[PDB]
This record gives sequence, C-alpha cells and structure tokens, in this order.
Amino acid sequence: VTATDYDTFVSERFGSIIQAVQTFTDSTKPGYAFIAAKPKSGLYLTTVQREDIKNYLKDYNLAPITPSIISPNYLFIKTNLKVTYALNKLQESEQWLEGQIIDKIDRYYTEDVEIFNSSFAKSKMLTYVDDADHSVIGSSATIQMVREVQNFYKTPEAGIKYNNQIKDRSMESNTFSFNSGRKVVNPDTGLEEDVLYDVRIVSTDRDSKGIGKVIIGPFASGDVTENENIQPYTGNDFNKLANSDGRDKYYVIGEINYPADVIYWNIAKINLTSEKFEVQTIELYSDPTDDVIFTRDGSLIVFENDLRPQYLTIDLEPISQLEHHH
Amino acid sequence: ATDYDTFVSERFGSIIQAVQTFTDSTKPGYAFIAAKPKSGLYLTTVQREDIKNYLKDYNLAPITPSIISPNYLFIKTNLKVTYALNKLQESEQWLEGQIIDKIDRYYTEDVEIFNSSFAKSKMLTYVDDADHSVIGSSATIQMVREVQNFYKTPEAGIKYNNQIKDRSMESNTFSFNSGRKVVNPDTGLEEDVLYDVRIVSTDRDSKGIGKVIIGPFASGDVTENENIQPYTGNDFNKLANSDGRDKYYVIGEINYPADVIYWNIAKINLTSEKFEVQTIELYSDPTDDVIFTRDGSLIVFENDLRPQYLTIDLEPISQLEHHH
Repeated sequence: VTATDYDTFVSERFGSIIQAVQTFTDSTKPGYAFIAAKPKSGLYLTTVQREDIKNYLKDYNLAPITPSIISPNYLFIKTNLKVTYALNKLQESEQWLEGQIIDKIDRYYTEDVEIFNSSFAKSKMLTYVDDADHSVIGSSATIQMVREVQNFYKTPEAGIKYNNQIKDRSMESNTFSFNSGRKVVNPDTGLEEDVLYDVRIVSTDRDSKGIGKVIIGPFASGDVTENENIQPYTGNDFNKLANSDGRDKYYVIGEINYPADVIYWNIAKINLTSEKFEVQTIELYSDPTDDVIFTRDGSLIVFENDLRPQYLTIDLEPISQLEHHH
Repeated sequence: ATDYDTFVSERFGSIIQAVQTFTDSTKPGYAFIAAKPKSGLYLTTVQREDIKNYLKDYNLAPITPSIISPNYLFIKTNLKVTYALNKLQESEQWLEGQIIDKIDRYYTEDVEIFNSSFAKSKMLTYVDDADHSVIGSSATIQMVREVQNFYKTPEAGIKYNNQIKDRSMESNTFSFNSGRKVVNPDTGLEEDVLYDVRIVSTDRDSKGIGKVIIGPFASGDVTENENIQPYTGNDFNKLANSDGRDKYYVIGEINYPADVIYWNIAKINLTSEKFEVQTIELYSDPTDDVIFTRDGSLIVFENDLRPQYLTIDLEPISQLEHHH
C-alpha cells in the first residue's frame, strides 16, 4: 500500500518507458488510487488509450481499492517571450538563435521543472534564456497557465484546479464555434446552412467571498432560450470578446472558487446540446499571481515545444551597436 | 572618450570609477568629461578643481574640457521576491540585505559603465542568485531622471535615451505659492497658501506628440488671456486632492518617438520665485525591460543613498494553498 510503495512498484515493473510516478488519492473519489505517469518521452501514455496503460491496470497484489492509471494533469505555460540582442554580437541567424534559446528553455524545464511536486519560475527560466549568447542583452515574458480540457461541454464532477492562484477575470478559454440553428445568405450564395459565431468561456471578478461566475458568450437575442433560470448575465464584470458579428449576451454556467482553486461549468445549465458546438477539447488560460507556479498532485509543469509549439512565441529584437571607436 | 578619459583614469583611479568624454551637438566648441566617483555619486568641487588642474599639467591654453558629474538615469525598482520558509535560516531583514547586495554587484559589474545597459531580466537572475532559497522573483521598473532645474528644461531638452509609455512622464510634487492670505490665529495672522503641483505628460497625438502639462490650480492665481487657457483633455493623470482644484495648464511638449521633453513654466507667467523648490525628479515607465545609455548618461544603483528607488516585497512560502 502507500502511494510511495506503489510509485516504486511501477518505477520497476515498467521502469523502462516511464519517467515519473505520482500516486495520489482523490478525496472526492474514494477506493480509487490514482497513478500519474509521465511517458519519459512524449505526453500521454497510450494516447492510443491504454494499450500500454491497461497494462499497469494488470498489476495486482492486495486491497479493496482499485488502481486508475491516468496520464498526468498537465499545467502548460503560454509564454510570450520577447528576447532582445545586439545586431553585431550575433553571427548566425535569428532562426539559428531561436533554436538556441528554446534549447535552453528546454534545459531549464527538464532539469528543474518537469518533475512531480516540482515548480516553475519565470524569473528563473528567463535567466536560462538570457544565457544563450554573448548577446542576448535581456528578455521579457508574459505567461499564462494553460489547462487542456477534454469535453468542453462540462468540467469534471469535482471541478478543475490549477494548483495555483489566478487573478480576477484571468480565466478564459480559446474560442470555438457555436452553430446557431438559424440560416442566412450573402454574396449570391444561398442559405449557407446555419449561422455560426465564435463563442467562449470566461470568468468574472470574484464576489465578496472569493467567487465569480463562469460565463459563456456572446449570443443572439438570440440563439439561447431564456427561462426563470436561464437569463443573460446581469452585468459588466469581465472580459467580452470582439463582436465583429455585433453580438453580446452572455450566460452564467458555473463558477470559480478563487481561494479554493476550483472551476466548474456545465453547458447543460443553459440548454445547449454539444451538437451545437464544433469542438471537443478546449484550452483554459488564466494568468497567475504567482511569480512561482506549483505543480502538485498528479499535476506536472511540462515544456513540449515540438508537440506543443502553440505555447511559445518568441519575438526577437535586434539592437544597434554602441561605441565602436577607441 | 578614452583618449583623454583613460589618462585621467590613471592619475585618479582611486576615486573616479567611470570617465568618458563627449560633445554636445549644439554647445559647439565644448568638450565635457562625465566622471562618477567610485565613492558614491558626485565628485566634490575640490576633487573637481584638482582634476581640472591637470589640464594645465598637459599644456593646453584653449578653454579645456569641463569635468562634470554624469547624467544619471535611475531605475525605480519595485522588486518582489518569493522564498521558501523551510530553506531560509536568518531574518527577512537579513535576506533583503543579501539580495540588495546582489543587485549592486550586478550594477557595478555589468551596468555602471558608459553606454552599457540595464536589463531587468539579468538583475532578477542576480536576485534569484542571492540565496539557495530564493525560489523566484518578479519586478517592475520606472525611469528616473533627476532634474537640475524645475522651471524650464535645458535649452535643448531632456531625454531618457529610452522609449516611455503614454501619460507615463510625471514629476513629483512641489509647492506652488498662490499669494493669498489665509488669516489663521493658529499660526499668527497670515500664512501664504501653498498647494502641491506636479508636471505630467499626456497621450501621443496623430503624429507621436504629447503635451507637457502642469498640475492643479484655483482659477484666480493663474492669469488667463485668450491663448493661455486651462488645458482640457483628460488624456493624462490628475492627482489626489482635498481642495477644489482641477485647472491644469500647458507648457512644453513630449516628442514620444524622438524622446525629447521641453517645457518652460514661463509659458504661463509664473516666475521661479513662485515655487518653493529648485530641483525635481521626473519618472516614466519604459516601453521595454532593457534600458540604454548614450552620451554622458550613466545608469546606476546607489542604494544606501537613493534607497527610495528600491522596494522589496518578500513572500514566504511553505506548502501551500496560497501566495496571494
């Protein structure tokens, strides 16, 4: 028993295609012993869905509790890097240089951060970035935590957490398409099926107890049917998106507990069927109050640029030389 | 630069830590040498007359190089370091000391030098480096140019050698003296009412230009004739009041892209006499986190003597539902 004993158990019987193990138990889900497992190479163990994992299921000794071999709950860092260097000090291209900083940003992660109950610090990685040339003068960054959400429709039973604290309104997802039942025409073309607009999930400033709503919109006046319950969110209090289509009526569908660090929603709370949504997986961005981001239970801060390039933009800036004369 | 600076840097290496020459495009004919005491900030007028009197040593009859103290750019740093409770042995008061040293060691080595530059990203890695227990830091900077005369910018202008943001330029506050009597038996029979005032900049125009406007007044004590009339824009930062004061006026102007700042209080009929200061400090947010020096400007951390330009917030961590 004991998660620690189990972590080993697997750092042996598998200690081949596995880099790390976190055996934690969830207080919401009794009798279930959860086993986080980093593939040591990629991201998901049997993304093929357990052709390998299921194998770990197939390891049994004692107890009335049952294993649930999962892939680690990944925290991502959407970094907007802005390194600046000296035109002259540089001998190879900006292209070769990028491939030089991300070689470092990786060295940091995989040595200090990509570990269980281990953490990430922006200041500490920007030291690694700075440390890629004779110049390279300095560097800026703007990060957000990312949680990848399977089934956009609704969060888990027990909500999703970051293992970190975010700021008011900080929480927002990427946009996805909502197929309004309605139909419209332009450019000599026809019905064009059903009108679609870009819609998304955002949080609101916390109330006097640490608790804002999780709202979704915009909409039409519209494509969502209003009840005694279902009513457009009452007031400004968050981040609205570009109505290049003019729209705006958002609806409440959950809440963030900022202090408790839990976020729940369920689109079924209004009456939209997942059919009315193109997507399956979405991204949930928030920006921390943390100058240090903590991983934790089954959570793991990882940097996989190749397979997750989207989570890193590098904007370089070249600089004129100074005094060359003496 | 070094052609004559170096020498000097030999006969005086025991004081001066930074020497460079330059001309002023404009003050044609004049060559100045900025020098920073290793021992602080401003060389003393005796230290300065000695050093000037080696100019005779090396024979030159023409008026020959003015020695002078460097044009300092200061970084008002608002630092935040979060550290691990377990791994920190001594006092918080100690830790600060330990890092406020690191900052200086970075400044002395990589920054306090002519045309070398300050990189917030670097000094933070110095901060990180100060203890084995300093998990991670963050930081917010401002630029401080310390103005010799508040009343009017130099003939030419004042510049940061760096890009600031909109409304960003703002001096501190200085007492303006209206001229009215207060009639208060508390302190006799007459105090001469004097309310604070500052000089801020407004938003870039179509074309890159802002207006350098000057803090709140009470209608009467500034005379307006058509031309010189209250500024109206709300495109700047107004200040905390307790008084009925909301009349700001326009002098000079900021050329944001060419960073030049000229103003002249005279543009409103207010003699120096009217203000009880002679020196001020101009702040402003950089655009970037890498800031630069140029002709005779020097960036410097002199913290036991400019302590007002650093503040440290620590955040002790354990494990852990919370660090703000």
